[PDB]
Amino acid sequence: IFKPEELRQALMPTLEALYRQDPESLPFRQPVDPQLLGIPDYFDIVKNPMDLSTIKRKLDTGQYQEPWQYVDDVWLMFNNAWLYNRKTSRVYKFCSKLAEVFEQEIDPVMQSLG
Ligand SMILES: CC(=O)N1CCc2c(c(N3CCCc4cc(-c5cnn(C)c5)c(C(F)F)cc43)nn2[C@H]2CCOC2)C1
Repeated sequence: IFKPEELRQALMPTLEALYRQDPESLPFRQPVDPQLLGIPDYFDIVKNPMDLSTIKRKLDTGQYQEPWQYVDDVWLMFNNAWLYNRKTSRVYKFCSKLAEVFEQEIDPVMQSLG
């Protein structure tokens, strides 16, 4: 059993580490808006959207009961971006950098949470 504030204290720094990447977190800060961006095929390809603002809200509102549920949403965000965007694109390469940072930050936190 993990208490909400235990999860918030342990995991929020790992989310802040992603937000600190600039420009690399910029495409991920808010839900993808396909009409605004001019990419109307987005939801044909990405069935379960996820982004940093949604993860932050979930962490602030106790929606994660175990740390793996948070890890899963971060990875869903990355997998969506590697699925949708081309390998040469900014968003894909920025996703790869966020995945590197997240891997580095989450490991000691998972060890601490036991
Ligand atoms: C995560 C995902 O799959 N998305 C889908 C594709 C996408 C996203 C963004 N978004 C989201 C809005 C904020 C944003 C900001 C930047 C940005 C601003 N300043 N800097 C230095 C970078 C970039 C840029 F990296 F492309 C992209 C995006 N655009 N697109 C393409 C549409 C036109 O072009 C690329 C989201």
